[PDB]
Amino acid sequence: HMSKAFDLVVIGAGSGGLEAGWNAATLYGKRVAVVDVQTSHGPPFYAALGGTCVNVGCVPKKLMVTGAQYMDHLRESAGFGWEFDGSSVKANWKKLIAAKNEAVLDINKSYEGMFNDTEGLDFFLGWGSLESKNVVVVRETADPKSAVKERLQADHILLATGSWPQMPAIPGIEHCISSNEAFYLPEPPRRVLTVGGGFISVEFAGIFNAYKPPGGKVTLCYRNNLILRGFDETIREEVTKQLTANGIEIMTNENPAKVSLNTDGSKHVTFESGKTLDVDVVMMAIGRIPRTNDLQLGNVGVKLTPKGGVQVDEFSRTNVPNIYAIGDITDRLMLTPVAINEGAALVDTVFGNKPRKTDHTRVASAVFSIPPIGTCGLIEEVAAKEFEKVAVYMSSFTPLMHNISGSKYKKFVAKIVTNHSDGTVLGVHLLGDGAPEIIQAVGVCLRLNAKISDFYNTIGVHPTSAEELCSMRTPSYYYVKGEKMEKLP
Amino acid sequence: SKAFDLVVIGAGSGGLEAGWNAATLYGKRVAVVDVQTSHGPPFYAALGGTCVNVGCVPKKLMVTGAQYMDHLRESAGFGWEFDGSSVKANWKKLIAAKNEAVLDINKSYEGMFNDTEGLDFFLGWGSLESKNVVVVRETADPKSAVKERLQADHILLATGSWPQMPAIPGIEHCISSNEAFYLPEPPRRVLTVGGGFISVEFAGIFNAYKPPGGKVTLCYRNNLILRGFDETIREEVTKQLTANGIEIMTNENPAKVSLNTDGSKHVTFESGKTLDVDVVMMAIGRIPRTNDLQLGNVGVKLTPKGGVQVDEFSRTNVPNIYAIGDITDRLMLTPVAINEGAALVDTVFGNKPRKTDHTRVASAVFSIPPIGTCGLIEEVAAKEFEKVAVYMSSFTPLMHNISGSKYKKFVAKIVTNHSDGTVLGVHLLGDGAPEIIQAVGVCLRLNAKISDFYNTIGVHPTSAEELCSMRTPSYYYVKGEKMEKLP
Ligand SMILES: Cc1cc2nc3c(=O)[nH]c(=O)nc-3n(C[C@H](O)[C@H](O)[C@H](O)COP(=O)(O)OP(=O)(O)OC[C@H]3O[C@@H](n4cnc5c(N)ncnc54)[C@H](O)[C@@H]3O)c2cc1C
Ligand SMILES: Cc1cc2nc3c(=O)[nH]c(=O)nc-3n(C[C@H](O)[C@H](O)[C@H](O)COP(=O)(O)OP(=O)(O)OC[C@H]3O[C@@H](n4cnc5c(N)ncnc54)[C@H](O)[C@@H]3O)c2cc1C
Ligand SMILES: CN1CCN(C(=O)Nc2ccccc2)CC1
Ligand SMILES: CN1CCN(C(=O)Nc2ccccc2)CC1
Ligand SMILES: [Br-]
Ligand SMILES: [Br-]
Ligand SMILES: [Br-]
Ligand SMILES: [Br-]
Repeated sequence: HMSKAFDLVVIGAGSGGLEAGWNAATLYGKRVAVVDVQTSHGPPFYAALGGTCVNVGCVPKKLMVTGAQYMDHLRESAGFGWEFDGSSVKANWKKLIAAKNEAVLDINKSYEGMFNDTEGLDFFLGWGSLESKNVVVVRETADPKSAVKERLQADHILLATGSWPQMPAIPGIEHCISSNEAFYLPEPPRRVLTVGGGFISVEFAGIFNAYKPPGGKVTLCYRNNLILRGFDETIREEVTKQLTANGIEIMTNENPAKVSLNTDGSKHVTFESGKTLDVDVVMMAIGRIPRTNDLQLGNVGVKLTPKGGVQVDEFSRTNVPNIYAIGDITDRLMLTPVAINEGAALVDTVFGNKPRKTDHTRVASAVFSIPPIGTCGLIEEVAAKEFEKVAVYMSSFTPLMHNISGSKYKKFVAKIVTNHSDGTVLGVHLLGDGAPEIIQAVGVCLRLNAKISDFYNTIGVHPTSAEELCSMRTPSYYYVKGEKMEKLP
Repeated sequence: SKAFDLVVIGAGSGGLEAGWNAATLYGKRVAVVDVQTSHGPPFYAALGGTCVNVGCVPKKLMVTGAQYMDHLRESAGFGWEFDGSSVKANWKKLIAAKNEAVLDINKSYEGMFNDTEGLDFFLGWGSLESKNVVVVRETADPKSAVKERLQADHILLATGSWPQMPAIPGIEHCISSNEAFYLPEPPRRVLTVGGGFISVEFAGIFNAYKPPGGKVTLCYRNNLILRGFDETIREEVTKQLTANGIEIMTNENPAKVSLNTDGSKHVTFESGKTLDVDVVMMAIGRIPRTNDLQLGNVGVKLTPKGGVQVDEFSRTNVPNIYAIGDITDRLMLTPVAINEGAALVDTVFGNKPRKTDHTRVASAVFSIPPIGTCGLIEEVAAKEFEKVAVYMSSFTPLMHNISGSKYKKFVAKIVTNHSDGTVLGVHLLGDGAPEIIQAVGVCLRLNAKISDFYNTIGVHPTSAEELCSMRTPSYYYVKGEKMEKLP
């Protein structure tokens, strides 16, 4: 049996790796091999062909949040005249999980067929690692002593293996799960603790809250004072209130110290403070770390950053000339469309004689909390460090429909942050139904260097939430040399 | 007799914007006239305007209510179980909640008048007595009792529009959207007449709240509903309305309506076909509301179509008399009337002329599912530009393969000047489309090109990211003719 040779070998058939591989083969006629550890979703390795987003990430979690939203819809419908037997309502988690599994598997199968049909784009099943500057080895397991399935000669090598959940080293950590296992729970937990203040903890808190059996309770804990670091602070505070209003208990300034099993098999959590909580599931969502351990990067000398991700320049190049890295493995912005963009730019540069680097600024993104967040660009306290004068335009109100629905706690927040010296829009931050859909074209605006006057001159679409972005002409307040104040001096 | 800088006839979308801005931003003395202080019969529109009282605001609440018919059925695919036989749609509860919200807005505008210096409200019917005198009378009759005589340096006509009713035998047994907002019971069988957004939106409202055995029919005299919107979307919304149980009768037009002994209506179409319904709602158009203004007293000129004629700065032919909003018979949208009112006041009472831009105005249809659009449709672009490219994406979103509403294709189209990539129009059909389109309207004011969309990083997973995923045209227009490939 002989080794096979390629222009490009991609380790990791995920969001970025598949974009790079497909573009290299179909746009530029190169011979490409792509390596992944599993052909469809789930245990044992969870991620698989298609990547983390497709298998245990954006795609299934969005379907599950959509399912969770129906708890709100069913209740809110009564204000509009809908009547039905409320005591008959049940949330069948097994049906949700089965429908999600079938959708993800359909995507898996379609990716499998792309490889069969596409000239110069081949898929190899196994664990990829670096043997030398121009040889990728594919083994049966992540153990470098496991059997060799293939050796792939490569002129160019792309590392795109993504990330993995981080688990804290506390006694009893073996009684806990991550988001990977959450996607496959046989039954919805009656009592669950989600640990972490980031988007995965918050999103799963919403999902469990809707599907919990009778008498259930969802608790989210976070070790610092206010969840969702990195997002607009008004929105951080409001999401906390609206989660609380829908029955989720938020424990800030708390952190698990150990976990043990009660005699009935439930989990007994003791926090560093000495508080205790009995739950049926502990889901850790305290961060994700780049997946570099299994690549054997020492064999070729690829440098990692202090944080632990592959060091890259603006063109995704490592310190080894023909070896590149994109996506979560670079430990920067961990978003699927950023990995895809980096992959396309890399391939245009290397094989297309059209150099291009990814712009990591002004990236629009969302949190599918209930209600959701959409954001693009800088938060005001960051802007205040860079610009002498910052203006903040802010509208916050319960929309009229939620005065009828009964969910009066659902305040919509729209904020625009500007460089007041010239009006340029530095960031836009939204909380409320539709926010992830509204924010997409906002990203186009910011890439075109829109000013606040460009928004205000635009005629609103009425009645919408989005029109609030086009009706703000006077700052709510300012930052002058870093200092917050209602008026300029 | 009382003296004012500005007298506004019509306390509506544009008239309230103009009056409030004149008083608070320019310190002027302002009087505003309307015929009713709160919503509903007998005059329907009132303080706040058509949008507030019998327009955008209440109809959006009722469309939201109607969407729950879809949400309840679609929840099942995501594991929600309940007793489907127990579901019923209480129209009376919907109407009462709508009435309370509108009334709250009416009261809010009252207090705005009580709280604002130099801004006064007068109840009654305004007309032009002379070039600088506005008379307020008890009724629309120009011989009813005078209540006020208002002299004005400047007069603003802002009386809006009114439903058009065809001259057919039995038209008196039909209603318009005005009465639809106040029906005591949801009609079991209803015919909505017209192909425009009001007919389409009410068809979806009635379809969700109809009692058992009910049926909604929409008829339209030409071949395809929603003229002026993107053709792909006109066809798809036809298909998706049909998929939800609405009967679309194209190339049909009522010729007469008669009374049945049980109180229902017998409609006879020009083709000879007949249909018995409980309610016939006419939504074939709205026309400028000019008859009660006595424009003959001063000589304000109308267009052949019946709008008050204006220049780009909303000026009539009579100096110091202006017109904005639906009475000018242009774009009949609330945000446009607001923009015109503010531009007018900035011009007259400030030192910077401003004119409203009527191009690239984003708008929506709250059909189920809804439409969002901004800018030119491809056949209008093809007449103005030598080379037009159309970028098209149309698919059923993954969630609706699970929900069971597989008919709900999302449609996204981008129309460009292919000579330089400039985006000329964007057209959307699907959940969230009115919200997605708003910032697209900002993009078109930054001369966005298709590559500006495609080079922007998407937000995933959303429907909106489709707008940033389209690189290659689906087809073209060259010198006005449609073709798949360039020549
Ligand atoms: C729960 C969750 C929700 C998320 N939601 C969103 C969202 O809504 N929006 C968003 O933009 N992002 C979201 N993300 C992030 C998104 O999933 C990642 O940013 C994106 O998938 C990273 O792409 P990538 O190409 O770096 O790697 P991935 O898509 O992770 O692909 C890496 C692949 O490498 C394979 N692999 C690993 N090691 C090896 C090896 N040695 N040999 C061969 N193959 C290997 C893995 O099996 C995997 O398939 C979410 C993530 C999670 C965990
Ligand atoms: C069913 C329906 C739905 C709509 N939905 C939308 C939508 O979703 N979005 C949108 O943008 N637009 C919508 N519109 C259009 C919108 O309502 C109008 O464009 C807007 O209200 C017109 O503003 P205006 O200032 O011209 O007049 P209006 O807001 O109509 O106000 C005119 C006022 O003048 C008063 N008046 C009339 N004659 C006299 C007189 N002689 N003396 C004193 N007062 C008088 C009337 O009582 C009324 O209050 C809708 C319209 C309808 C009918
Ligand atoms: C221009 N916008 C209009 C909407 N809006 C509100 O204040 N709305 C509102 C609705 C119901 C109760 C309270 C407030 C913000 C400004
Ligand atoms: C970039 N987009 C992604 C979405 N998309 C689809 O076709 N969606 C789809 C729907 C159901 C099953 C499979 C795919 C168009 C292209
Ligand atoms: Br279950
Ligand atoms: Br401005
Ligand atoms: Br018609
Ligand atoms: Br037609």
